[PDB]
Amino acid sequence: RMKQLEDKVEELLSKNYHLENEVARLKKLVG
Amino acid sequence: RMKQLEDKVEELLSKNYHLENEVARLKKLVG
Repeated sequence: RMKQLEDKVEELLSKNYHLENEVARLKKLVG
Repeated sequence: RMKQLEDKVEELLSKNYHLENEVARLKKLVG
């Protein structure tokens, strides 16, 4: 169902943005 | 539509794993 799939997309995007935030913070640590 | 949404989840999923790996590599290295 469409709804469940839409939601899964929204959720994955949201986890992805969280992980990209971490990478940038860790990047800042590196240099 | 259904099949494009499935594909997007698959794509986000793949991306998420790559970011996790990346986050794991940078942490090790950094802290």
